[PDB]
Amino acid sequence: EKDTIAAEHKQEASVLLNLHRNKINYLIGETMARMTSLSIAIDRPVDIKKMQSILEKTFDSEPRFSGLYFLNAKGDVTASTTELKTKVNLADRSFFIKAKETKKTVISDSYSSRITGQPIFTICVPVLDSKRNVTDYLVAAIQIDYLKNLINLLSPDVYIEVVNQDGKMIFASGQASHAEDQKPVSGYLDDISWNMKVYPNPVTIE
Amino acid sequence: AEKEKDTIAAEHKQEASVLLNLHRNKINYLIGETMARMTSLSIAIDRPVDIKKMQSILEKTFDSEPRFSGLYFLNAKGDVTASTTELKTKVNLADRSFFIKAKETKKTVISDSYSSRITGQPIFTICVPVLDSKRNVTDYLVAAIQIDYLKNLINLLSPDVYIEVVNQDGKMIFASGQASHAEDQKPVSGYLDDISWNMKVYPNPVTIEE
Repeated sequence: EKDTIAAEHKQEASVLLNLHRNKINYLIGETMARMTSLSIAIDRPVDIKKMQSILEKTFDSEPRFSGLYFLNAKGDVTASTTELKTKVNLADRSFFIKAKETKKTVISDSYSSRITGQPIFTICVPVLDSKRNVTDYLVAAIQIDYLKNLINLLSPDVYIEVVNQDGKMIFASGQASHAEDQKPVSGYLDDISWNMKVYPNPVTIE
Repeated sequence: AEKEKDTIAAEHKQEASVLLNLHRNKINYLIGETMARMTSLSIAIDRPVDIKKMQSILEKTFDSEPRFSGLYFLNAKGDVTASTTELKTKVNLADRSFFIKAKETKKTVISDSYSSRITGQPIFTICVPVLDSKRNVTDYLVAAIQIDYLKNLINLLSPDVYIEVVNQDGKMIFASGQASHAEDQKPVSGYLDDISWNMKVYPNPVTIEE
């Protein structure tokens, strides 16, 4: 019968899945690339005043970001796009610990910014000296809400879910009613363990 | 019946759409990330630029990135002052359309493809003007990408499909696969994001099996 319109509704969902993952994968990889390039280009030893201006310039007009920060070896925030009320320290963060040990870039899961209270995930790049000692950290915090609006903006009338590897809702876009009786086409992102589920839309009057 | 040729054909077409999206994204990513890298460099450098430091930055950026033909820094005149490629002569690029537009627009430029003056290979470039305080263009970052790197990426993923990339003038940028696989097919087509190349993915025909 109209299994025909269903199968097509399904491949549309698949097409959407790849579009949206590609977008977010792109956003994450691009940010990583920006940070990596900053680390390479800035005169060493890092001058804090210069870093401060660079983060401001980079942060400027990129709703992508919750904030951009720079940390010292101890994990104190020493440069920041958000005016900081008190001293802030992120050495307790999972991504900080991992970044310190691996001396490699780290992407975090969603949490609530100590600095803004908003939900975010971060990209954290260790800055190394000549002897490959980790001395500082670039920290790029992305607003989860930006990703949500990004997806919503393109697929407002499909229901999509983003869930981490443990079932925690990262976010959803669109009306859940659309998912009734639908199995989702789904897949994980590249650099972060978030699973995206796109529900095909129902077969309607035709 | 004959209606099941239609059925298979439709799947072939769909697969063509799938490849169009997959392959465009790979190129869009390359271009976008390169723009982002170049822009971050332009912001992070301390004026007045030390050309030896710049040379070092470009080498480190270039290292292990088959994507790149080369990376270059230009003075305000278009002279190449730093180069990942061993230059045998002075090189000036001020005559390039991308240079002229970068200078005039004071914004990032993604060029059409052409034959590199430096390596003789097909390339296209990402050019980012470096501004001073009064927003005067003082220098240029230039990232030259190998067309053939893009062609070989695609051909290696989709060896059995014929795919064309073409500019607005109708110039073939590159093709991949055997043109014969396209006989009696309209391609599925679409543009890249940052440069107006159009990619055409041809559906494979319905074989005997069936």
